[PDB]
Amino acid sequence: AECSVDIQGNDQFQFNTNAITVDKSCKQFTVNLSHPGNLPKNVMGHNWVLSTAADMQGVVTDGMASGLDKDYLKPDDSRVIAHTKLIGSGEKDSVTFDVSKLKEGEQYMFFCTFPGASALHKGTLTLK
Amino acid sequence: AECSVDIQGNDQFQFNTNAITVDKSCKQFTVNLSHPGNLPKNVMGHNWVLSTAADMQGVVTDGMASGLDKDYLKPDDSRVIAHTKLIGSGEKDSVTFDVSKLKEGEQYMFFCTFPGASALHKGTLTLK
Amino acid sequence: AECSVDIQGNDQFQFNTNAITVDKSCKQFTVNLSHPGNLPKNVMGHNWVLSTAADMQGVVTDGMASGLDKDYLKPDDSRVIAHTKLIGSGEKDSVTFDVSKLKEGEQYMFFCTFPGASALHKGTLTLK
Amino acid sequence: AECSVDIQGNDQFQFNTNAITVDKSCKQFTVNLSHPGNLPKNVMGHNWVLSTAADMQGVVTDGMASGLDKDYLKPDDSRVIAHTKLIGSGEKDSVTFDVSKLKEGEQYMFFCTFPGASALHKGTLTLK
Ligand SMILES: [Cu+2]
Ligand SMILES: [Cu+2]
Ligand SMILES: [Cu+2]
Ligand SMILES: [Cu+2]
Ligand SMILES: [Cu+2]
Ligand SMILES: [Cu+2]
Ligand SMILES: [Cu+2]
Ligand SMILES: [Cu+2]
Repeated sequence: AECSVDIQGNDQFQFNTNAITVDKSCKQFTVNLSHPGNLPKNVMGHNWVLSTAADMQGVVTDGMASGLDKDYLKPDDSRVIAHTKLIGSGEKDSVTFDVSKLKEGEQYMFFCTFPGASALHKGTLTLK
Repeated sequence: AECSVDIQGNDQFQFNTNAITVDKSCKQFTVNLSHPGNLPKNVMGHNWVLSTAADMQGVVTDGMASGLDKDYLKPDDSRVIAHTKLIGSGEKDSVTFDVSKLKEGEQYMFFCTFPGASALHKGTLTLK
Repeated sequence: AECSVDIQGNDQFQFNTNAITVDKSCKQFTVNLSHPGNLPKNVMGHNWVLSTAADMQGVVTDGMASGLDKDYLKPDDSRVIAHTKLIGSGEKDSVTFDVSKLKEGEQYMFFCTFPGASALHKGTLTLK
Repeated sequence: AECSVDIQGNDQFQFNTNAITVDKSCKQFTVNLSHPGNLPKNVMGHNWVLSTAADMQGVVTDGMASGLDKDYLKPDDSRVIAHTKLIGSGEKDSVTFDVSKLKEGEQYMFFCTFPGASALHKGTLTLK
């Protein structure tokens, strides 16, 4: 199977996908995030953050509060299964995590914690 | 004789059968439940749940209140003879139970405890 | 004095308050219920229902027994001073009632009659 | 508010959008569908069909079975809230429908019922 996915954040609080599938024969999974927009990190920051569907809103709430100096992530946040850093115009970043950190049947959400994203700057991640 | 049945729930709150017969020579019996629908488990979850006719309403009622994190079954409900887990679009689960649990000629109902089901989201099971 | 209040029900069995004040100089009082969550009313319904603290338990117990097709309220329940309809995600409802129906020294509770509430899906209303 | 949207179906079983919002003050709403592609209708037809999320699979399935002569829609399908006709390369079709057919608390999908298109040949439509 394939074990990585390419994801674009644009200038309008948007990923170019809202659903990721992780094949369970994969040992590791890799998310390749890039920012094809023109806006700096401070006005249009994007990160890819992975948590349980239950933990999502708590990670985002505390994240937005942490501010830009913390990459919009409450420090030591145990709920974050994996995450890229925050990136702005031009930049890119890749995160790799162990598929054994996941479970079949459990609901996971990927999302961005930069402030201003609607309740739509998110998507599902599924172990199949 | 056969001691298994394949059963499907889809996006219109429907099992694709209303009657199961279990041959008395069976020692175990297996139900293979699948969800060919498009809707995820939290808006159109399906399970397959077995009880006496008398106990059905109470199982369905208490399951309602238990919520999605309990798979819409009240914990430690002794009236549930056997059941699958709750599944959503594209998922599958199988349950196998001992036919010693079922008494000849008695009235057994199978049903789904996810909310929003019609009173007819049910069916009979019987030892033949 | 203000004579209205806005209240939100979310995807986790919760109002965004448990304390309503109705000033005695109000001729009418208005509750604006909105559902910012994402689940339909069949798995995450919210209503705002008002009775005496005395009547609460009986309105709730009978309402869940009345099922989704009755908005989880017993028909012709005289214990209900005022109520919204049951709403799900993306829905809103408003209810306005005469403040006269309220008398000083009486305790009033507002509550939701949907199954699932962790006995904290309630709150006080008092004539100040 | 504007009360129309322009949508293109290409030579790749692909719409050029996945989300449509209909302003609630719109009395009618128009979808202007065009096929800027090269492939003819019987190998790459496109339509725009609207239903509840729940009804979608049945509309797609029953329409598949109905064939090209019927525009890949089962005749007299009451689950179809509105639709264009099937169009091929160089064609265009517009459909105008009553917004009162929509309700604020419902999840609507739009999609194409021509065969071969993936589970991605779809989109959400929401009242706003
Ligand atoms: Cu592989
Ligand atoms: Cu972002
Ligand atoms: Cu046998
Ligand atoms: Cu079901
Ligand atoms: Cu006043
Ligand atoms: Cu509620
Ligand atoms: Cu207008
Ligand atoms: Cu198409």
